[PDB]
Amino acid sequence: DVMDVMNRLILAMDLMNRDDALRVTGEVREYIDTVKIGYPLVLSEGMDIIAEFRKRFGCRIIADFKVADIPETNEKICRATFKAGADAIIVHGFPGADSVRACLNVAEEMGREVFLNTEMSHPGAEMFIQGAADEIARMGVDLGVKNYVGPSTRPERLSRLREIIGQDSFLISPGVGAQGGDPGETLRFADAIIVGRSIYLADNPAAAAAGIIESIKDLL
Amino acid sequence: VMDVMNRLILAMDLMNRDDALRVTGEVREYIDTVKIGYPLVLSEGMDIIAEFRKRFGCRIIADFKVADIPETNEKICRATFKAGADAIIVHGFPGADSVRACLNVAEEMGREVFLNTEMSHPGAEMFIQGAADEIARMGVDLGVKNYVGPSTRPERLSRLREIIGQDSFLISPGVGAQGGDPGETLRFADAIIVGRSIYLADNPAAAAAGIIESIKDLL
Ligand SMILES: O=c1cnn([C@@H]2O[C@H](COP(=O)(O)O)[C@@H](O)[C@H]2O)c(=O)[nH]1
Ligand SMILES: O=c1cnn([C@@H]2O[C@H](COP(=O)(O)O)[C@@H](O)[C@H]2O)c(=O)[nH]1
Repeated sequence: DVMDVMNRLILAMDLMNRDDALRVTGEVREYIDTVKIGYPLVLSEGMDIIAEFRKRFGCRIIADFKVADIPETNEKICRATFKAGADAIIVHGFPGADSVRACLNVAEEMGREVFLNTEMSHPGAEMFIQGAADEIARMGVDLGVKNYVGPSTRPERLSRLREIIGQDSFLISPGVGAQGGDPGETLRFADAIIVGRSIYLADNPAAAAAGIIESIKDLL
Repeated sequence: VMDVMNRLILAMDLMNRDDALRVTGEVREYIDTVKIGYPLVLSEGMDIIAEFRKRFGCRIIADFKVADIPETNEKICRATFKAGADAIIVHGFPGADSVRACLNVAEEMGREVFLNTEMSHPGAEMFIQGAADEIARMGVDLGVKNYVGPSTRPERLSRLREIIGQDSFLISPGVGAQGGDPGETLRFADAIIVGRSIYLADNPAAAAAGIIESIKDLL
């Protein structure tokens, strides 16, 4: 019983202008039904943008807020985020189990999902995150987390994450395209890929999305 | 370093504009520095920063625990400074590139970065504590001048002060509701952050005045 992402492709909509964000999302709407919205767009245009996306596209919204505070603050962040209409929120595991549990509680209260970020995809992740990543994944399993995020840029690490969480858990993966990750290789392990700049900075975002999907058509 | 009145920073985590403004107004004679985080910002919008600047003579620290990849961190910092925040708080666990991205924007934009080195809640023991000394040392190497460390662990706060040196600026949450003591915390931190002990009080002004009275010899 997991999220069903059209074409295994999640748009990372990190444009910071409302008109551009709506236009570009509109251009690729035939290809997706899931949009990841983060702080670049929300802090520039307000949390009301989430409801607007739902009104215009009916798409699922994952709030990529990298939640990383103490439990009582995490609870408030999740509540405000779900009140705005997000279907799911992404939370860091590095701050520990109590901080993750706070998010799980609010998600269960409001009919939403928590995604646990286990290993980030950028070079700096090697310094502290990578050494904790397997343990963070096991912590997710212990807590009953069913949704995870891991790195397209390190398919061996993404594979290990998939091993830890099992085939039943849901796994999404950013770092495809601009950061160097490959769509098809990433989908060997992840249920869905997250793609931002490769699509939203493209001269023709629709063609960019279509091209990515063409490259993975055998993977559905 | 920023000159924090009474060594006391209000953590304004009420989620309703009217309540947040009322409480902040009530304690304005005691503070000139307010920490605004996502509970309030996600409820009322980034224009809440503008509103606080208009209503109060307060510096604004945006406690956004910035914790993304460098390119996204840059965007978050730009949006936050554009809205009028004096400073932003960032995490170090995502690594040096992620911190450097924030520092670069702050330098370009004439604002400040605070690095959170060790959080004050129990879960911090699992992963954060073991990385904290290195995160602090990384901050020093990167040129970070402003830091956050935990009131709830005096021994850890003392070690973090040692690492960053006496010239760095250190603020510390976990005072009051989380169990930290104002006076003991100020042995090491330049200023204490206080939220619920003030903002949930029947009389927030009396609560702030009481905390200040308890540390008067340190002012
Ligand atoms: O470990 C990571 C790496 N990137 N991202 C996010 O995924 C998107 C990647 O976008 P991109 O395709 O433009 O690189 C951005 O929103 C970035 O913050 C994560 O959530 N986790
Ligand atoms: O390690 C920590 C612990 N708490 N906080 C923040 O400081 C405030 C503590 O508020 P309190 O006095 O109500 O506990 C809240 O905004 C919390 O998110 C931090 O930034 N870092």
